[PDB]
Amino acid sequence: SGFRKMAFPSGKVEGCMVQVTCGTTTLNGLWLDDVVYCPRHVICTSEDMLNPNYEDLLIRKSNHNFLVQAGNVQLRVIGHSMQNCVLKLKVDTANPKTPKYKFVRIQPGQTFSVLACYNGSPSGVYQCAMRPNFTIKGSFLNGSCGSVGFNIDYDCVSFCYMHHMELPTGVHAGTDLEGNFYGPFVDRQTAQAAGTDTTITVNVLAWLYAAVINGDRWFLNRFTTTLNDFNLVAMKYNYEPLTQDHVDILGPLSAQTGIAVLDMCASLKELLQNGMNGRTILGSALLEDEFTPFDVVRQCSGVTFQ
Amino acid sequence: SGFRKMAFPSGKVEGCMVQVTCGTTTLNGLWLDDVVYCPRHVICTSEDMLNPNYEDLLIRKSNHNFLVQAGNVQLRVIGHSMQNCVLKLKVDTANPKTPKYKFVRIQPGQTFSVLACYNGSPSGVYQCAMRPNFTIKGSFLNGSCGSVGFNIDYDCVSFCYMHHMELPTGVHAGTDLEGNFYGPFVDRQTAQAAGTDTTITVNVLAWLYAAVINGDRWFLNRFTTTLNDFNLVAMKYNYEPLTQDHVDILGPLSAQTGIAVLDMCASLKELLQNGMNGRTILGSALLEDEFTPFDVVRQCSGVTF
Ligand SMILES: CC[C@H]1CN(c2cncc3ccccc23)C(=O)[C@@]12CN(S(=O)(=O)CC1(C#N)CC1)Cc1ccc(Cl)cc12
Ligand SMILES: CC[C@H]1CN(c2cncc3ccccc23)C(=O)[C@@]12CN(S(=O)(=O)CC1(C#N)CC1)Cc1ccc(Cl)cc12
Ligand SMILES: [Cl-]
Repeated sequence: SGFRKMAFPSGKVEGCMVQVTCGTTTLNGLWLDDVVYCPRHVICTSEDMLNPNYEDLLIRKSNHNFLVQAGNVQLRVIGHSMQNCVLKLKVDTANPKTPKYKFVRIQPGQTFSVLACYNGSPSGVYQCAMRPNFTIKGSFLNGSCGSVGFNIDYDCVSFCYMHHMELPTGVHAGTDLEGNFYGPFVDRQTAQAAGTDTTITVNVLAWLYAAVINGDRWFLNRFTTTLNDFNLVAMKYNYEPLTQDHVDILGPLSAQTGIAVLDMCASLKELLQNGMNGRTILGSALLEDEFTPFDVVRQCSGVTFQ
Repeated sequence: SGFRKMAFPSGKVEGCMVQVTCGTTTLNGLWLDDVVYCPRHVICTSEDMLNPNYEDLLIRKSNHNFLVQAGNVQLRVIGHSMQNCVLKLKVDTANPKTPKYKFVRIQPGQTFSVLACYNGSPSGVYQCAMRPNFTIKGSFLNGSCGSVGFNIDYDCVSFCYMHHMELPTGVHAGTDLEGNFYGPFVDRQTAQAAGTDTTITVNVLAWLYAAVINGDRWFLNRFTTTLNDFNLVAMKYNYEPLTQDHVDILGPLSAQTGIAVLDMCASLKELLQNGMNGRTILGSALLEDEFTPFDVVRQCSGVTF
């Protein structure tokens, strides 16, 4: 029993974190095999960030201008290249701790673990979600760029995020491991702001199913709804539209609890209208949206507390 | 910016988890040097759990009755002993991944990371606190016994909890690594319940400081209070009494924000008496009490391991 915001064990990723230095800038890098991946903005000054010409800044750099430190060992850079917004530094040593891995680009609503790092040293691990506005609500200080997000379904690490920037509202932006930003963001200090964010409806429904599995049903009601009427109501509370894909994805949680997806949608419509009236759901007074259907199945018992 | 429930990196602990089997029971063990630590209830059957005589059950066991598996390797047990509610299995191989470590017993209000494990394989990591009633609000299913809680200081892992049991209210109970239970619990299938819990006041104050550091200031006010008047309010809302030690501990946060501890106590008093009025603090509609003053300082400073 119980339900917590649970991150994947970070050991496989800790063994890949290194420090990358270029001039007076130091940030984190991810060392997989003989390549170190890091944000290309490591080659910029503060002044460069207004209108950086990355190709022009990079052509003036040699391999020996990049210092890579893994623990207390200095790695030798033997090649460099830029791929989108990521710098790839070829090193003379393959990481002996390289786990089995993949690079995966995720969609809004998907969750992942973040291993926050400073100076190539891991400091903490936490769970987060890619928001519908393509930002993440992380916890990152200056020096955390290059920290990565990942999932570890089975013994394979799927890297999905590399940290690049903090927006004026205190939320965060970054790229996949091929250097493509999530969202319309750029690694340039422009007028960039997070777009209006919305609640991840499919995740709130998954978390309501988690509460039922854990033994709570106070929020259920005798009503159902059509998908269209549910969406008309949801959008009035800044909730994302629920699609037929989301209904299909909720199928196994619907079967384990005996509550049809549209029946759970009617419960969510009522909670949006009434609030909780002094009650909590899984120890929260707000409707939680950073647990996916997959996360609930991963954590919860396969047996409902009826 | 940002404030999350953050756990310590779990790698040093992952390298210590093993599976321990005795008969038809399988649970997790902690392998440090040549000893594997696990709950002594691994030697019990379902019927034995009803009223176990652990010394009598243990004397009938040989070393070869314990199967220890580390990854895909079978470790050979060469000795066994009991220390309080923990079984110590001496093995023929020292763990090559043993980190620098200590066994520490924590006090209520202190937080730690839990590495949830099943069949000797780590599944997830989360943060929690030792409640004033000595239970933890964990997330554990059957097979999680032997999972451990810990903190890290530089390169040293301080192991503080080993999981043993789930109570009827869905909360959890366990021991330190010397096998002493936190709370008035016993390792037997008998009627046991979590006592009435209280809110960890010093931790709520620490989290209010974290909200100020992050830009949430709406709850601040011009008022102050005495420690005695604050405690008269706190007792009425099932909050733990705030001591001069707690005030001293909040000093490094009181100086970094310019808000005196008793000034923040006056904000907490008004929050208790009036509520949040539709507002949230760090994305929460409840007053969060599972961040210690040290956790706030560490997350707002970037301490590494
Ligand atoms: C090039 C250095 C990075 C570092 N950084 C940060 C990353 N994570 C956490 C941080 C927390 C504190 C301060 C910096 C943080 C960034 O946002 C920087 C620096 N900033 S900044 O200082 O204006 C950012 C900010 C605002 N608004 C003050 C928060 C411009 C910029 C523009 C594009 C990109 Cl891709 C990165 C960056
Ligand atoms: C001997 C097996 C352990 C396993 N366990 C569990 C540990 N964590 C999470 C679990 C979640 C699901 C079921 C078991 C859980 C326990 O609480 C057991 C089994 N239980 S029980 O099944 O009656 C407990 C319960 C209640 N109330 C139904 C939850 C008796 C008992 C008594 C003393 C001790 Cl030290 C341990 C235990
Ligand atoms: Cl995805």
